[PDB]
Amino acid sequence: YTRVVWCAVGPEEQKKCQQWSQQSGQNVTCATASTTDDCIVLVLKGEADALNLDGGYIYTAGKCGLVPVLAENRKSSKHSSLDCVLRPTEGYLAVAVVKKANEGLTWNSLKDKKSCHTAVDRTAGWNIPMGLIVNQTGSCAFDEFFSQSCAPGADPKSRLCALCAGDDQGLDKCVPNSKEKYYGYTGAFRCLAEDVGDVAFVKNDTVWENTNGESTADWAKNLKREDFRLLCLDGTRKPVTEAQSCHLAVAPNHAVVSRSDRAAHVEQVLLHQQALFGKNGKNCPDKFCLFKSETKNLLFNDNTECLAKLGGRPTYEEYLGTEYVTAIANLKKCSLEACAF
Ligand SMILES: *[C@@H]1O[C@H](CO)[C@@H](O[C@@H]2O[C@H](CO)[C@@H](O[C@H]3O[C@H](CO)[C@@H](O[C@@H]4O[C@H](CO)[C@@H](O)[C@H](O)[C@@H]4O)[C@H](O)[C@@H]3O)[C@H](O)[C@H]2NC(C)=O)[C@H](O)[C@H]1NC(C)=O
Ligand SMILES: *[C@H]1O[C@H](CO)[C@@H](O[C@@H]2O[C@H](CO)[C@@H](O[C@@H]3O[C@H](CO)[C@@H](O)[C@H](O)[C@@H]3O)[C@H](O)[C@H]2NC(C)=O)[C@H](O)[C@H]1NC(C)=O
Ligand SMILES: *[C@@H]1O[C@H](CO)[C@@H](O)[C@H](O)[C@H]1NC(C)=O
Ligand SMILES: OC1[C@@H](O)OC[C@H](O)[C@H]1O
Ligand SMILES: [Fe+3]
Ligand SMILES: [Zn+2]
Ligand SMILES: [Zn+2]
Repeated sequence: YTRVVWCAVGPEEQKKCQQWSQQSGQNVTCATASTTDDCIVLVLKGEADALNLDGGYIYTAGKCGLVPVLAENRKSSKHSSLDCVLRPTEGYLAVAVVKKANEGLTWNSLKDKKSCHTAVDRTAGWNIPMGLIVNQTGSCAFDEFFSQSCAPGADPKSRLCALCAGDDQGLDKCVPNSKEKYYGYTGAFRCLAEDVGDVAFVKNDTVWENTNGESTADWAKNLKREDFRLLCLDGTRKPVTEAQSCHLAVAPNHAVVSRSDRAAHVEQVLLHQQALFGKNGKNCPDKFCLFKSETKNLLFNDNTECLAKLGGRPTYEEYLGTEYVTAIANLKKCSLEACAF
């Protein structure tokens, strides 16, 4: 009962979880699902306790009663005096990236180019970029804006899945979990890295993390930031250092969600867990680090300083904010009081 059940999405996270489970003398245990949605279901049922989510899935979750608990927080130059765990969360920039070498490509010349998405329903990989394209286009036929794409979660037999590749054998094509080569921030960015697609929808941290020898993965080894460009809304191309003035929007940090009749207990065990395998714990670098997955953002993003406390005891709408909630609303009608299960 001081014991928490985590929901691991996919085989790779199942493995980083069972590892965490050992180091905890099992104050943590794992449930496994092949997709984030099933993970949400397991939690509803009470068969699992929590998982960390991109704001896109939180929205879904909140309709079915789960609640924000703790948020991922990364390093800041403002809000420095404050400890991490109490520090306000800053959010992240949803950017759109292209290869510099690919001149002329602009936000205005994207109809029919090739896209790389983190997955369906996520914030920077989907709901932000598609909400805009649907919204400037007057259409809902957004499945027809990109001749070809990789968008984990969409129907395999569709064009949206044409650009994806499955694990080592080209099995599990387009599944919305890391087993897919082009799944999530890094997959999506590799997708452009290797010139599979013309554009990629990821967060800003992603470009910086896999370039100029930061990633050490063989596909990111020789990647050099200057070879990339951000596409702005005013149809302009700025270096990746201008993220602040050339972003599509800022997004709510991913966060741990749970059931309300559970929140308090997930929180308590977690801060303790965080104190031990977190950024400066009795056992991170020696025995086990909760935020190290090796450039693969397994369970938590790899750039998490710590899981922060919230503040006003958010209800997800507030946690996600009225801007974002609407962006998601006008978009899902193209498919409002709800759940989704
Ligand atoms: C886009 O997203 C990127 C990725 O998150 C942001 O870039 C990072 O910004 C941080 C603060 O804004 C930089 O962080 C600090 O803390 C570290 C150490 O505590 C400092 O130094 C390290 O020094 C060694 C030796 O040179 C190197 O290994 C490291 O690369 C680092 O330089 C650093 O001085 C700073 O005080 C962080 O370094 C930086 N990360 C990278 C890879 O550049 C970026 O701000 C964000 N942009 C926007 C507009 O939001
Ligand atoms: C494209 O679809 C709609 C069309 O407008 C966009 O939503 C609009 O977003 C703005 C800002 O969220 C809303 O304005 C707000 O009004 C409220 C009162 O309702 C006020 O409290 C706020 O201060 C703010 O000014 C506007 O009402 C809203 N309209 C609708 C119908 O949602 C949507 O965001 C667009 N999608 C994207 C991705 O840009
Ligand atoms: C297991 O939980 C109890 C309660 O906090 C605690 O005594 C102990 O530190 C935990 N063990 C580990 C390895 O976290
Ligand atoms: O709910 C909100 C919040 O908590 O932060 C500022 C926002 O703009 C908003 O919509
Ligand atoms: Fe995200
Ligand atoms: Zn802005
Ligand atoms: Zn409130």
